Amino acid sequence: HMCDAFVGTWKLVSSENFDDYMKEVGVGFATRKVAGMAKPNMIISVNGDVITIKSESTFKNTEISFILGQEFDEVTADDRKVKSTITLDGGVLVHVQKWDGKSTTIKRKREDDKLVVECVMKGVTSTRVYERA
Ligand SMILES: O=C1C=C(O)C[C@H](c2ccc(C(F)(F)F)cc2)C1
Repeated sequence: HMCDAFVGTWKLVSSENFDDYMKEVGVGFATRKVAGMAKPNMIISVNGDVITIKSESTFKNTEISFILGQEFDEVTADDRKVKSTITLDGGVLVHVQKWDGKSTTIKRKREDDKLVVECVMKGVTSTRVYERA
């Protein structure tokens, strides 16, 4: 029951500062423009200890499956090959991605009826708000 309140199908309803976050990460112009238009569906499910997070959009469909605390390989939507570890910290899913000596953290939290995603690269934060689909 670890992630019960995350499970479901969620739709993006607002984004702030995502272009600047992508620039800080190193995403190129064309990818930033097309990715920034997307209104993804995020689908979260749990089966035993395995959590799956799928993102479906016009830009790209992504899927990760993982066990908390156990590092895995991830190919991001912008085509980075990263090493990821996801943990639960006081009810917040904390996702760290490491590649080329760099790091970024994505936090996913339940707040009221929303799922709030905060993406941080050094000093730059982006907030992406989802509602139930
Ligand atoms: O779970 C998530 C929910 C979001 O709203 C966005 C996050 C994300 C960050 C970065 C990228 C990029 F392509 F920029 F790396 C793609 C997606 C992933």
